[PDB]
Amino acid sequence: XLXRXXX
Repeated sequence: XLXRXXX
C-alpha cells in the first residue's frame, strides 16, 4: 500500500 515497485 505504500508503492507496486514494494503492500
